[PDB]
Amino acid sequence: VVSIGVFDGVHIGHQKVLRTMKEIAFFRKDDSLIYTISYPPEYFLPDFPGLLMTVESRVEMLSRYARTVVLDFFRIKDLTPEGFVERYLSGVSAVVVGRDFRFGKNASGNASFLRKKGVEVYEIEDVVVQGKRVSSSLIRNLVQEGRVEEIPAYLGRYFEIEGIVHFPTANIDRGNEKLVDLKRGVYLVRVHLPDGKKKFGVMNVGFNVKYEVYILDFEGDLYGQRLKLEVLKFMRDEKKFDSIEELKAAIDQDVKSARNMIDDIINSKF
Amino acid sequence: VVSIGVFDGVHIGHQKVLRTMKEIAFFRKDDSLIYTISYPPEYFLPDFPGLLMTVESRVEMLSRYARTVVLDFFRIKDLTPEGFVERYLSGVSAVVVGRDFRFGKNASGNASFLRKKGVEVYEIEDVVVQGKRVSSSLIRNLVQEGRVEEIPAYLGRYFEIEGIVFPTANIDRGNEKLVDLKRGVYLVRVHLPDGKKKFGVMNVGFRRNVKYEVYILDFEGDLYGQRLKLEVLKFMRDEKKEELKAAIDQDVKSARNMIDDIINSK
Repeated sequence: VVSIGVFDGVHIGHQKVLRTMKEIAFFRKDDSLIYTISYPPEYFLPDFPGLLMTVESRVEMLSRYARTVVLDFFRIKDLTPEGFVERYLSGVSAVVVGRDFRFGKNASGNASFLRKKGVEVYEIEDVVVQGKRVSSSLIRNLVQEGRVEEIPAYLGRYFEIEGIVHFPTANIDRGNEKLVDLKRGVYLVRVHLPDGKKKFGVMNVGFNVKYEVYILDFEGDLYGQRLKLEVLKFMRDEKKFDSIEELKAAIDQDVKSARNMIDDIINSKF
Repeated sequence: VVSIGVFDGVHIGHQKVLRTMKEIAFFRKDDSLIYTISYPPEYFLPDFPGLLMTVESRVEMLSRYARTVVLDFFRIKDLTPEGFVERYLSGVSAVVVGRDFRFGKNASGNASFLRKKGVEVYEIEDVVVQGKRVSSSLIRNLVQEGRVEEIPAYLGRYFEIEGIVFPTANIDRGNEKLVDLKRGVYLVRVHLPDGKKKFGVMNVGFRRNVKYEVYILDFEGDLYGQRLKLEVLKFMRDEKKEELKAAIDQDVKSARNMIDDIINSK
């Protein structure tokens, strides 16, 4: 049994597809295989917001479900539908995909084509949350608007900023991939440090976009090391100051606000 | 002189804080006192791995260093820094804590606040092992990854599973939120009552909730409602799929061989 799709973000709609693949595999006493298409066609079209996560990160998540193989979009898009099936689906009796699934030359391949070739296909309906269909597009839009508190309902977890590291803040290099950017401003984040230690931080998003985080209650150099930041809440909009002391006041004020929010989170469990 | 912290696991970094406290006490000609906060703030967050040991077990270990008093997270979380000092640090002239120590509502209290109140604060630097700073978080992650062989370098001893109760002994660790080992099979040293020590093969599996079952080698009068302490020595193999009775004999075989090697290493 095979699942096919981009799966950018591995949101709850994606998880539904993957779980379905696993159930069928179990039912059929068969093995599972995930084909993840590198990029959606929009990635190569005007005004693309960007991926929610790198392909590498996506594959790490998909791999927890089943063996995962990346299909290079730029390549498979030139294959005839027959060519695609001949190269990737021999012996496969069941395919699980989402709605509007397309593949091959001029996107001429679809679920109907796969069925006519002996392959049975389950097209999973999108998950609906608050009257909206869960999609990578919708989540990217939420990121661009800074509505990070609303993301978990669709993504299944908090939106994350991840990269190499490049008051004493830390700049995050997210890599060369085309990724979606947060709305400029100040955010409260949960910092996942290398040791495995977790801290809270104040992250500034400014401008390409630059990601800087001030980690609360932590001291040390993290240069050359990876950091994973869960973006929890939008604190305030970007603000320009015509003075350094005014900036200082602003920072010290953000950290105080952060500590208060953290306290609220802690006391919310009771 | 008072040490303050959570001290979950009493690892080598904690031991450094406590040893320093005792030295300061000696030269100041003071008594020593350890305030151990029941739970860290993270304990209440959904992704908390769990404590390395119960508060009771922790207190028993801390008591080997000095008189130990538990601070109830619930009773101190809403106090102002001023309120905390008034209620817990009356007459205290010195405290020993880790760097970045925080207390009071909104974590507004810190070392600087204490100094302004006339209290001398000795901040203790994190201990570094390999290229990593020792912390309960680091050790908790090793446990989750089943990397039990690497734990002693940070904890100062093997990670332990403690509780009441092929055949096997099912260990009830209590009602506290404790960290769970990576599912699978482990080699453990079993500390039975009466100072007896045996080896065992422990299985960690589900039902959500994690169960701990140990096949104790060379011992038959199973300790029904008795207390057991297991040192987790080695990760043997991952969890697997009626040849269960086959997989077992293979595990025991591996255990016997590992045990023999230890002995041969006089």
